[PDB]
Amino acid sequence: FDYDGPLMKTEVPGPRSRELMKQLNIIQNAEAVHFFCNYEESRGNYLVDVDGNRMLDLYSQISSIPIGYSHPALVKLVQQPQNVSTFINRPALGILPPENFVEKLRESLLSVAPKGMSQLITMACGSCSNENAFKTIFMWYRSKERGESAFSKEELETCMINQAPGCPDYSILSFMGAFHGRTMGCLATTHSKAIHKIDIPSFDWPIAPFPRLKYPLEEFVKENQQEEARCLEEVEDLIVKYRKKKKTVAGIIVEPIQSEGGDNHASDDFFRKLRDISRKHGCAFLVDEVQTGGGSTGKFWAHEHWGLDDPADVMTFSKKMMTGGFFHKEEFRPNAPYRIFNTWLGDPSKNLLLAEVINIIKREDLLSNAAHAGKVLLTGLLDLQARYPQFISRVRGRGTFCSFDTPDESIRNKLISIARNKGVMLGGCGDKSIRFRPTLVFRDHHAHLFLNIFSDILADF
Amino acid sequence: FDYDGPLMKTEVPGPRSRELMKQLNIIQNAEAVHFFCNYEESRGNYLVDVDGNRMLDLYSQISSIPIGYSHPALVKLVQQPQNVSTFINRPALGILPPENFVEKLRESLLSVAPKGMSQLITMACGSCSNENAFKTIFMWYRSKERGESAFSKEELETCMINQAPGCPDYSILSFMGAFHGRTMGCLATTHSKAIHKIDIPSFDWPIAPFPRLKYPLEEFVKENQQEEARCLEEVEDLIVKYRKKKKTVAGIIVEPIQSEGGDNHASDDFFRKLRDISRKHGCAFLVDEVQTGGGSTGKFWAHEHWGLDDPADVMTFSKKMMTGGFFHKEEFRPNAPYRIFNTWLGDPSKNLLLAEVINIIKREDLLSNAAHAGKVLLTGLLDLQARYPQFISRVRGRGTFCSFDTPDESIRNKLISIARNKGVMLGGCGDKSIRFRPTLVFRDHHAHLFLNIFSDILADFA
Ligand SMILES: Cc1ncc(COP(=O)(O)O)c(C/N=C2\CC(C(=O)O)=C[C@H]2C(=O)O)c1O
Ligand code: FES
Repeated sequence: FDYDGPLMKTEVPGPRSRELMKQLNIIQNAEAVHFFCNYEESRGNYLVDVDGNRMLDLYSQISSIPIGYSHPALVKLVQQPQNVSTFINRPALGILPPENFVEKLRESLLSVAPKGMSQLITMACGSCSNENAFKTIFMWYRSKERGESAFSKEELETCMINQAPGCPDYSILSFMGAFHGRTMGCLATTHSKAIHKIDIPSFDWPIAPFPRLKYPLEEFVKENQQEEARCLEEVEDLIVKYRKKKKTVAGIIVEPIQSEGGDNHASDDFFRKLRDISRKHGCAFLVDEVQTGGGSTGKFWAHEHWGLDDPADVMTFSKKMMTGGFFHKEEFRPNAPYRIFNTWLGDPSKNLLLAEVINIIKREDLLSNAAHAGKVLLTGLLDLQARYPQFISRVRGRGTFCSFDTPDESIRNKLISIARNKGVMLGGCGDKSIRFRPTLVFRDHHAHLFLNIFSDILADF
Repeated sequence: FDYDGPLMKTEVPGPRSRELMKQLNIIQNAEAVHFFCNYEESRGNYLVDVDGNRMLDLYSQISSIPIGYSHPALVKLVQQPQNVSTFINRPALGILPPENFVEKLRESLLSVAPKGMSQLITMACGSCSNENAFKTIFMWYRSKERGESAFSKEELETCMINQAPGCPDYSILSFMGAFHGRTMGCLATTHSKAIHKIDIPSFDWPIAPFPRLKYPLEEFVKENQQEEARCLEEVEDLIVKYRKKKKTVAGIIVEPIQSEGGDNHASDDFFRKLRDISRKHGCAFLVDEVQTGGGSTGKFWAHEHWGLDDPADVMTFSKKMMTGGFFHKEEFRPNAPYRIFNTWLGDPSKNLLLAEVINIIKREDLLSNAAHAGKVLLTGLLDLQARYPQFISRVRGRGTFCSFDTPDESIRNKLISIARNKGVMLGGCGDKSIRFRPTLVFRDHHAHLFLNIFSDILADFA
């Protein structure tokens, strides 16, 4: 189930990784590779590289490994002769689903449906989840504006040549700092880093400011309240402005916590008010839980913290859920087939794994565990913040979804590199932030393992 | 390895499928579902449904199953205890690849690299393959324009808010009848059916006509070279037209054989001439082999029939290749990391399957078989086109990648329902066409078996 603690043999990346990285660099730009891994020996919270180093993984493959490496319940799943077909016979799910398709969804995604969302469509990643959510919303908004009336074949002629009115000028509203994926629709709503965006054609869609909170939160209540109201007002202005530009906002997309943009949090009150604005202006409210979903904030979906019976119209997911997809309200159900469609629509082998994952999360009480291990981790980070204010500021988090800021990008990268050499895998976000994305089997004792290591690092820094 | 004939028991969809379909229709529009399947009992070319029916599968999951259902070598893979980790520990490939990642690529995709393309990036589907091919092309074009100089301050600031100059107004040129995927970039180059495009915002990019060939090819040689020539002229006119409208064509995307648009073919000469038009105007030439790739035309990539040493700059693939991705020339390699990137970049579990799949295609010479069994197929249809000219016209194909047209939509659908009830599954492209997408273990006698069944269907048709 897990190892005792990290065990380091070489610097990271070590010689075998550098050689493998050299080989990979022949066929593609491999500059992003951190090191090469031995997934066969990785277990629980621990990632093992090809040089025999064993690191406590607080990054979890960009927050996509739900219950650790080589989990024995998932090993057993694959060993079962009845499951071999799921792995070698991949169906075109939208036309030829396998027999157990509904029953496996009942054991997995449907058992954690968000409140008010009866509909579910599966997708293979977070980008095509969000893209097909955009299209679902565009179709819903046009269906609002046309009744009753069928497809005018002026629309049917124009749409084949990328022309109005068949191809409308609707917009999706998004937030500075957002990250929603990399295909060209998602990218327009992404506003994280210049390197993600530069040289790519885009859409003229409204971009709103995301609240920047001041820490400690308990000393800045009035100012954080004012900041959020400012952002809410600008959101509303943009909807009216782009309505007058004939670029009508059909939906609003937001992350419950902005990840790649620098772990930007906002109050539950902000999101409830934003959901209200979306309803008021007839915009679909699209909540992207690709990164916050799967339980690390202490609830299965992070938007559950908002306390709403009607939290959103559409909610997209991926990563920890193994498969992508989106839940939505019944009124967004497409009237006709083949409008939301592609070859694979996910992968039933991922659903097979996800049903066992969800069963482990529920039986091992891992939502409550994440709330607890996260409080322990955050308490420790606040302690380190008080002891090393020249290095650590803006400690923040919900559940294990935690982060802090360092002085600059150069310092962030040195600390990550040292921590890796001391047996801890960390990830970055934003300009200068260090983020924590532990798997759901991260325990309070793993928090202490990290904090002790980081204490000695900051002492010697 | 295979059954030796269809085995029917009910109409299709049978009772259990209709029940499963009603259940599924509760949580999503299920109007597209044909029937539910028992893949555990499916074998080779035969798809078994939940009502016990066994049909000859000439659609192969929209042309995505490479070597038939439940192949014993793929079965033998999943049962190796060394491979368990591969299925349950999915990495973020761009940052933390597994130890065997490069070698498994050598065993698989790299051993079928097209001519002139040393670079490879993997992706999970055909849509993000083409999307990232587009972005690779846009980055390369801007790199030409800016030379070896850094991003400007104004570019870095305006790209964050969707504005020029950071976000250029480049275009990708595509063809009518093209299908390149459903995400919003892909969709703007797709021109297949109106039901794919309506109510979705798009890009003002150039759309060129694809040549509509008259058949028999024997009889219309000069009409067809004239048709192909004027299409080539409109392509060139659009590039010139969009450069002045400050929407410079950075690349051209085309399928070697259009699929979803109605199985539109064109001569090898046409693609060679289009290849040179692209180069001549400094456009990247992007060849979409998502559907044609994998060997069904008798060569692993369809474009291999063109006989070029420089067939393309970028080539995307998916479906039969299990994983997606794209090959490209070295000069298209991104200068900096994190520009072409996402969490998974495919899936090592698919690479593990593809390596065994590619070994079997070579060891058992399935490319020859596809050219051969495709000939028997196409020969048979031509005979049935002669004996029934009121139903079947324009019998075309390359390898097993064949199609034909019917008078109208209703006869198309009726023939498919009849044929499926008689034990053979066919797909349909366009408004009134019937296509053949057999797996690569489809053989001589599977041709004949379909031919004999469709024969009797033909003799009893109203
Ligand atoms: C809220 C959210 N929405 C959509 C997506 C898109 O999913 P896919 O990656 O499956 O297409 C993601 C994925 N997250 C990252 C991808 C990435 C990169 O540089 O591409 C850096 C990661 C990061 O979180 O910083 C995401 O977190
Ligand atoms: S776009 Fe989601 S897997 Fe290709």
